Amino acid sequence: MEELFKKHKIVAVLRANSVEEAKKKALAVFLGGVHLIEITFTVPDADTVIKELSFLKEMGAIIGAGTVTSVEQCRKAVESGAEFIVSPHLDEEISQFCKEKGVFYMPGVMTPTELVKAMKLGHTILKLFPGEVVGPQFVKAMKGPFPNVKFVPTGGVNLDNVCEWFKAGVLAVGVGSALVKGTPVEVAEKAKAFVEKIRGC
Amino acid sequence: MEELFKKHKIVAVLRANSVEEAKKKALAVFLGGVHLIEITFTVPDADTVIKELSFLKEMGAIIGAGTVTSVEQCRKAVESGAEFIVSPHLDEEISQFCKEKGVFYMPGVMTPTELVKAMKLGHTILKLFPGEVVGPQFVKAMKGPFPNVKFVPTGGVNLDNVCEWFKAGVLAVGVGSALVKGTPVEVAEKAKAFVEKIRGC
Amino acid sequence: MEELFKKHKIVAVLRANSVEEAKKKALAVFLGGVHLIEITFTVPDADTVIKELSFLKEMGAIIGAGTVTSVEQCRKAVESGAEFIVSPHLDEEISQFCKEKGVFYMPGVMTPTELVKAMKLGHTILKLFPGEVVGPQFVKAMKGPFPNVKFVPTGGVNLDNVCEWFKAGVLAVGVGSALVKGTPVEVAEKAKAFVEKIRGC
Amino acid sequence: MEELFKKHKIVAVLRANSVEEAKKKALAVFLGGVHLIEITFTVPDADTVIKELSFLKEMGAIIGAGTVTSVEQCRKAVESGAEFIVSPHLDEEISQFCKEKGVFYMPGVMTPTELVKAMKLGHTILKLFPGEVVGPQFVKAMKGPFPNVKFVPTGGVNLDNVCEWFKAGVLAVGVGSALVKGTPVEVAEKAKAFVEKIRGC
Repeated sequence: MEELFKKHKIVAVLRANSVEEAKKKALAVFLGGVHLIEITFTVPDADTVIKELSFLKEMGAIIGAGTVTSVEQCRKAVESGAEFIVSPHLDEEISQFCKEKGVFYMPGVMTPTELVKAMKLGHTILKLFPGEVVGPQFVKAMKGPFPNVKFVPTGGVNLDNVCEWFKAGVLAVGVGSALVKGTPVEVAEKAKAFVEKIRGC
Repeated sequence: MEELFKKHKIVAVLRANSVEEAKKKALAVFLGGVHLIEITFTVPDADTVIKELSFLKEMGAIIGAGTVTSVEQCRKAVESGAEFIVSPHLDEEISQFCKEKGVFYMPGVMTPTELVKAMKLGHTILKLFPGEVVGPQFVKAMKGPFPNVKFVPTGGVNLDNVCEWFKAGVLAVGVGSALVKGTPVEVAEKAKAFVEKIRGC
Repeated sequence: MEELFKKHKIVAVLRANSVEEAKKKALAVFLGGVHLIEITFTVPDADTVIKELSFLKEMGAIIGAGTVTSVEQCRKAVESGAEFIVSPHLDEEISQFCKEKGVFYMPGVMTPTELVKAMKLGHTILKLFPGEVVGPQFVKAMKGPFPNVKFVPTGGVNLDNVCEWFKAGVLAVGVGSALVKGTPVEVAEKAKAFVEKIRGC
Repeated sequence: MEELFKKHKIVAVLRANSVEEAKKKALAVFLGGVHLIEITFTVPDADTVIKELSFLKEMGAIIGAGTVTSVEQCRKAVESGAEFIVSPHLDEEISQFCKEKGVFYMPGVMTPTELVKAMKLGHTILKLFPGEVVGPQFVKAMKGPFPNVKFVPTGGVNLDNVCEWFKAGVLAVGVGSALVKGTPVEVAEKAKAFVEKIRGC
């Protein structure tokens, strides 16, 4: 919550077509050292997944919602104990709800107009969605006008350019394809590799 | 109309400085196998071109307007028999008019905020304008959050990356520079080459 | 003011952490041939810098504000004699104020929706912020639908791609990193090199 | 003023045929590290140049008159804010005026008789005009009889013999040809080179 991102520096975008696979991959990413977990609403019955994955919170894993394009999804997420509200949106009706309920909300911005709209809405952290399209040059160029804004470029991140994002000055990263593809053992091994690589640079 | 795009898979962006050249290039692209035709309003007297090019509709060619940045252009297009309303806009006043009149309207979106605004407005198909700037990675990255959205990346498409767009999962493509540059014989030959290349992959 | 850009073809983005360094770098860029100067509000006491740098106006140097994300910054800039109001914004409340006070205002746009919104607001010149992310292909692709729009791609410009922007058809360029980094002698030498390179192509 | 010479160790003899060129070369020499500036009255409207170049005083540049062969030029210089009165003269009517008004006055002496006349007039600092004709041997030979006299040999100084003057024991140097010839960028570069060379030895 503007402090755990600087420590863990990793957010997991788990996208599964089944509930059991989603749980087995959340366990896999956690055992790899990925403490922060984000549950995409594209997973069938994401609210059920979040509610029944509450056992992982005690061991030091922070789980939250993802891709919240409606206020009903936001309410189902907050009522399920989710500690993040992540959307590709810049919804004014969801940010206000999150501020009223005191839950963390990071919006997805791709243009300076969206950036300044979110800044005026009260948010400092932002989601750089997409990440590969804008590239590492976006954060470097935007550091000037708004040095206080911290970016989490989820999407299009792998072992090749994971260190470039942190060199450019991003607070944390979000991996959804490289981290959450393959068998649970492979997923855990790749999460451990990502954590070690980020700790190296 | 959400069905012919899956079949023809090609939309022609005809940009001519004269009416006669526009007609001669529309005939050229049709004879190359390009059934779907889109008339840009930048052409002088585009409404006249659309009205007088009605003979091509009988032989199996679907013609429509392009670059409709005003509601007066939309009304002139629909009154001229145009079956498409294509804009780089995300105009709320034009989408509502098209829904009221029951004509197809595909908006141009470049950011996730525009994408979700168009989705909430009622549109599933979208125009990826520009295409070369975003690149083939945009559709691949965006397939996750919104799998139902189908993209038509008009702009910056040639024989080199025409198959990459379809591999990434785009419904159709829009070519305006490679297809509609040169003599009418060359234009027809390039349209045939594009059709054959797309049929190959 | 839609005429001096075609002549000077260079705008200097001066970003300094101190007032004296800002003045010493504005003098350096001017002596390099950079007549147009833009003062970023990120510099501490930018209004004081603009007010006390009025001696440079007599010798043929046009100075203006930059990164104006509020109307109070706009009023402080216009009251300080600044001849430009430059923002990464597309603020409707700042454009109207500039039109009322008759001062030049160039907004920053990155998407076609922002482009058409600014065009409908009454602006023809635009700031292509960021520049390196969009690349030289953006202006070439966008020349079609809106040939009347003139672009000033500030950001991500160096000696390697300075001629490519002008070949693509941009009215002027804005350099803030290559031009305004180093000692004042080095800054003046690099400004002279930029001016000579642009005059060459 | 008998203290800043020991620190800056450089005086700039700016000789320009136009006011704007004089200002552009004063800025160039300042940006090269030449804090002390001397304006020759041979420049057309030298009083106007001195009066309108008052903005440079705030940033740490000390400007003064030069070649003051009349008391009217002295009064125009002091009324214009000039902090030096430099003449090839040994005028008794100008030294008395400078003493009465409390402004610094360094006379130009070439012979021991002129040296002792100036010493009896009350001046310790002296201008060794010309410098190349007398050579570095003059100061070395004259150090004996009058060790308290400090010399500023303006004229005939370049990078070849700049260190020889300081080795011989001169307080400061005055460069008018090597420093103030060429483009403003070249002038600033040569001023920086002179400053670095003097700091080296």
